Amino acid sequence: NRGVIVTGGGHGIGKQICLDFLEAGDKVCFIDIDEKRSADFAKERPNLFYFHGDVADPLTLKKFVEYAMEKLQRIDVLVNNACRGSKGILSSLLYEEFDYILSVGLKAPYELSRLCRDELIKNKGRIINIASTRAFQSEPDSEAYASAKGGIVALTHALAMSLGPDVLVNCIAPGWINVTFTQEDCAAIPAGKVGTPKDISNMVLFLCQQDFITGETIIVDGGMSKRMIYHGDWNWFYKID
Amino acid sequence: NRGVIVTGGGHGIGKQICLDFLEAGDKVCFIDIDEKRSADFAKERPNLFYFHGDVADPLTLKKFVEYAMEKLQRIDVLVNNACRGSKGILSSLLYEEFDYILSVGLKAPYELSRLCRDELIKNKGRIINIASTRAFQSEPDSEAYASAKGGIVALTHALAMSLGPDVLVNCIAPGWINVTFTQEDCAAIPAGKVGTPKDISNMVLFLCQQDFITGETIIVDGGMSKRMIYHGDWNWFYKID
Amino acid sequence: NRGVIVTGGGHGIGKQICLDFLEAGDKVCFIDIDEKRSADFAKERPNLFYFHGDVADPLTLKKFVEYAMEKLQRIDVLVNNACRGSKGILSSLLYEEFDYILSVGLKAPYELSRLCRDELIKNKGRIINIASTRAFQSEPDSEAYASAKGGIVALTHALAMSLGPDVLVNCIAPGWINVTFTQEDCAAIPAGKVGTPKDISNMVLFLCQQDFITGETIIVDGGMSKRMIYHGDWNWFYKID
Amino acid sequence: NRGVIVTGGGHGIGKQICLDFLEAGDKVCFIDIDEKRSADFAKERPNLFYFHGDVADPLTLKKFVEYAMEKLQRIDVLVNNACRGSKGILSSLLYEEFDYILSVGLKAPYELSRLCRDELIKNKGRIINIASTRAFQSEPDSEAYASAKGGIVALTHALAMSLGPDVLVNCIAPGWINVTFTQEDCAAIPAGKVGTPKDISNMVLFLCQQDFITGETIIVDGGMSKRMIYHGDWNWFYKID
Ligand SMILES: NC(=O)c1ccc[n+]([C@@H]2O[C@H](COP(=O)([O-])OP(=O)(O)OC[C@H]3O[C@@H](n4cnc5c(N)ncnc54)[C@H](O)[C@@H]3O)[C@@H](O)[C@H]2O)c1
Ligand SMILES: NC(=O)c1ccc[n+]([C@@H]2O[C@H](COP(=O)([O-])OP(=O)(O)OC[C@H]3O[C@@H](n4cnc5c(N)ncnc54)[C@H](O)[C@@H]3O)[C@@H](O)[C@H]2O)c1
Ligand SMILES: NC(=O)c1ccc[n+]([C@@H]2O[C@H](COP(=O)([O-])OP(=O)(O)OC[C@H]3O[C@@H](n4cnc5c(N)ncnc54)[C@H](O)[C@@H]3O)[C@@H](O)[C@H]2O)c1
Ligand SMILES: NC(=O)c1ccc[n+]([C@@H]2O[C@H](COP(=O)([O-])OP(=O)(O)OC[C@H]3O[C@@H](n4cnc5c(N)ncnc54)[C@H](O)[C@@H]3O)[C@@H](O)[C@H]2O)c1
Ligand code: NA
Ligand code: NA
Ligand code: NA
Ligand code: NA
Repeated sequence: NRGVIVTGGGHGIGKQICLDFLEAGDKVCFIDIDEKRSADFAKERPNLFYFHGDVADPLTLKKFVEYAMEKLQRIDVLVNNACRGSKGILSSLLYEEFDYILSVGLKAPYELSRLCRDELIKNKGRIINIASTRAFQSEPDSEAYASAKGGIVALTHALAMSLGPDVLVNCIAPGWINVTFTQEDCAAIPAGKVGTPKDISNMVLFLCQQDFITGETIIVDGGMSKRMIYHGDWNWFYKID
Repeated sequence: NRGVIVTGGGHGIGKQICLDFLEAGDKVCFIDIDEKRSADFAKERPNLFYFHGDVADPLTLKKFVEYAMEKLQRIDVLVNNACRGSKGILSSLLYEEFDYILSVGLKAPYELSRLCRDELIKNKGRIINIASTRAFQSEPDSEAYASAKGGIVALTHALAMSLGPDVLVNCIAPGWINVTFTQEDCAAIPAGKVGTPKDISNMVLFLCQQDFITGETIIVDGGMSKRMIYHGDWNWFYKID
Repeated sequence: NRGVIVTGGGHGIGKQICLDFLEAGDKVCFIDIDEKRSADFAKERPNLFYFHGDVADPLTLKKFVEYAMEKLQRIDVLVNNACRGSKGILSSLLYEEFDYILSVGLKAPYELSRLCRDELIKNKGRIINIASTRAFQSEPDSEAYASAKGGIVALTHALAMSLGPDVLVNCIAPGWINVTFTQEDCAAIPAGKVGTPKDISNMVLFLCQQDFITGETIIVDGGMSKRMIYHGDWNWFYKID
Repeated sequence: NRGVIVTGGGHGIGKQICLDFLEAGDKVCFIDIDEKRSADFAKERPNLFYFHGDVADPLTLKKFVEYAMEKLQRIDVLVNNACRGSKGILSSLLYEEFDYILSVGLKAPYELSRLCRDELIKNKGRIINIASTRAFQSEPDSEAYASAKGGIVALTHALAMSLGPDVLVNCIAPGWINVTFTQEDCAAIPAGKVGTPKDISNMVLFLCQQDFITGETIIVDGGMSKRMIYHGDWNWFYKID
């Protein structure tokens, strides 16, 4: 049926997204840097193809898409999911390392969209970007991650406006998703549980099926970002170390 | 097997929401001010119950919930959908009429949530509020509608933080939904079509089934609000009369 | 040389706003429900006029504007500041009391803007609404306050789009402003202090002097709403009781 | 008094910011790629120092800050203003060119903040980032610009959270600022005029003086982004070419 490409499909959120599309009857090709885990994931699942590589490398991206077109023969959906968090200004994270985070989290989604532009337009496809609530609020020392995620939230509406009406483009901003808890861990989140990869993949598949939502970023974080918190009020306390 | 209550269920978005829950196998009780249309809607649909009334009147809201509990015996989902458009400051909309808009669009959602509080908590239920993209951008002379819609967007995260983790509460902000077009009408929307009630009801039922989204407002407007528009650029033109 | 009207001008933020305009050389007329405090405030300040009344009552609003036009002879600036905190769904806040909060925080700003419409247009004036960060995030049991504040944020862009280019209309959303602290109280706020009325009045007078900002809401909360908080991380802890 | 560094200070917004700080009695060092214009700007203004260079180059950034410390002897304010727009996915903008835009608009602000971190903390300074309303809405073919601007909006709250309470960090998102008009050009903007560099520099200096605003992005666009626009309504028309 559909040809689907996923970045970072070897584990966590990306893995569950791959499974969901497989279950929906589609063929899936994913890129990931973790060779062993990804190869196991693809083993004995004929409709799941793995490409070993780093999305930070533009040359690797083109080879990936070429490989995907060979295995899928069509691209209907691009899921931009790859990313690894890091530190920031308090750690004095170096320029080159800040850059690498942008390469993985921001340049890759653009370049993949660019490589797949004509195919997605022809197939009237979908692009789904995975961001984070870190695009909107910050903990200290999160500069690189925030920059990449802020960037991808904006890239989402840019792509939506460039590629509409043929391609619809949306973004999901997850909160705490368990990809590996005390009663405080769970109670502190308004929805009262820690998120799961399925919470994200459900929204991915749903968004891909709609045709009147584009350019939007949807927050899936159990309500954490909506919780107003002041020290000493409603169960929350700041502790000076 | 859910008991579902919907406001403004006699037509348009509310009507489609009612049908979707019915199709899902739930029982639905809806209130609406348009009696003839609403009675026809309910006729020969045993699991669909109609209550005639104006949600602006608090007494009617209490009687409505009492009726619903009698017909449904349980309330699992509350959908706040009822609202009517209005004018504003340029029409010099009277105080009492501004108030009326607030009664329908803001007070009712709160009062219904309050009346159903214990029932929803007990049943681990859901609340879905229908707002509008008019909460975030305005045309001239829209003060009443904007105030009610802005209010309901905030009421959503307020209710979410009060009732979590037992009840999850979300909001959908529709753009242009045809509840009744030129080539320009459709082309001007990035998604390239005018919206339909099904676009909204799909999101309503999806949100009710999730358990890691709460307090959020999701924009469903074909990308219209994400489109940057300046006169003379990219096909848009301002015309002085 | 401006005629300025302020609601809730007898204390706290409103009071400081009044003083700032007086210092700027303007004449100020303010309404407030606290008579003794407000009379003292006005005493022996010839350019400061006090009108006793509850902004919840539409008749009082009209009489208030009439008084102001008699004392000021012209209205250049309207500052909607009056509001009182409340409870919500967990306290089962009654319908009539929820309504009252809306009367003070949402209906009054609209009605005052409506009463002053022609005067403000003629004078190329300004409207400044005081909201709260509670428009965007919630603590439990805050439904009434959230609804009014969310409403006023939207009312702001509605009024801006109706009255532009003649009248510019903006909103300030304060965080914690001391209108009356532990080491933790101050350290928990990223800016490292509790806010003061002057922090708000500075922005009020600044916004009135600009001519390229309209419809916006500016957050003045020492960065509190931008702080991502998860239990156990970066000095924050959730405590179950 | 204060030591101020500005990127892109040779023309437009950056130039006006430099002038404003000079007028305030501070010493200003600015980097710019346009040598002739920048040298003229600095000519015979003893407190204004020009450094020729491209902010895209990390080595140039370090030399710039070293030069600035030599001329100013202290850094109290960092204004991240440099940026040049480009195209995007419809032009199939190449990876390397997308990257360059990120280097100028996103990497530079981070690296400069990083280089000046200790100095700004010691001096309890300020960082002001210049973004754009393009961070929040898009015209077609704007991917690179959107990505950089979205990134810098998020970088702003990240820096604010990392460096508070010692350094406050804010962002201004300009709309149409004339740095070089028909009656439609002006009437189409709700505030009824095109923006000027002074509209931005006023906000820069104001923000630098506040101490209870941090992590915030302020929109200065004459209300354009708040205007709801649908084809055929309220003077706006989409034309299919
Ligand atoms: N997990 C969370 O709490 C959370 C929160 C917010 C956002 N996110 C976002 O979710 C997405 C997936 O993250 P996750 O939580 O599943 O992380 P994860 O580590 O569990 O999985 C990410 C996958 O991507 C792969 N990967 C990383 N860098 C790569 C590269 N350069 N080239 C190719 N493959 C690479 C990894 O091998 C891994 O399999 C990311 O974009 C992340 O920013 C996650
Ligand atoms: N249609 C759109 O383009 C659009 C856009 C944004 C938001 N919305 C929102 O969608 C919701 C549904 O509106 P719609 O577009 O379907 O309108 P609609 O006219 O098609 O239906 C609204 C229904 O509510 C009923 N109703 C109105 N006022 C009532 C009251 N006071 N008490 C009881 N019933 C009442 C009407 O009789 C009608 O059956 C509203 O909340 C509206 O604000 C719609
Ligand atoms: N103080 C904060 O931390 C904070 C935070 C967010 C928003 N705000 C907003 O700031 C504004 C001012 O509040 P404040 O903090 O200065 O409170 P405050 O108690 O210090 O002063 C409010 C003033 O308004 C008057 N008032 C209240 N209700 C009135 C009514 N119905 N009619 C006429 N006058 C009335 C009171 O007598 C008082 O003088 C309010 O709109 C409030 O919502 C304050
Ligand atoms: N002008 C607008 O309508 C508008 C709208 C939104 C955002 N902005 C933002 O305002 C800021 C300033 O833009 P402007 O409108 O003044 O543009 P401008 O072209 O008038 O001036 C930008 C200055 O930066 C310099 N510059 C560009 N690239 C550089 C580099 N790589 N290294 C060193 N110097 C460099 C240029 O020589 C120029 O003097 C930018 O960040 C831009 O994104 C402007
Ligand atoms: Na396989
Ligand atoms: Na029936
Ligand atoms: Na007096
Ligand atoms: Na000089």
